[PDB]
Amino acid sequence: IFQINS
Amino acid sequence: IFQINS
Amino acid sequence: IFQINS
Amino acid sequence: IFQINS
Amino acid sequence: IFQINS
Amino acid sequence: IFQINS
Amino acid sequence: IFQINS
Amino acid sequence: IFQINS
Amino acid sequence: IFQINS
Amino acid sequence: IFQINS
Repeated sequence: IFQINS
Repeated sequence: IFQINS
Repeated sequence: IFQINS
Repeated sequence: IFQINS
Repeated sequence: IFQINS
Repeated sequence: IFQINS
Repeated sequence: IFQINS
Repeated sequence: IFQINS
Repeated sequence: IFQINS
Repeated sequence: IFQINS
């Protein structure tokens, strides 16, 4: 599980 | 579990 | 579990 | 468990 | 458990 | 510039 | 400039 | 400049 | 400049 | 300048 908000 | 908000 | 807010 | 707010 | 607020 | 290796 | 190796 | 090796 | 090795 | 080795 790998999650990014940018 | 890897989570980033930027 | 690795979590960052930036 | 590794947590950072910056 | 490693926690930082900066 | 946004770069990811996974 | 945002860079991640995972 | 934001850089992470994981 | 924000740098992390983990 | 914010630097962490873990």
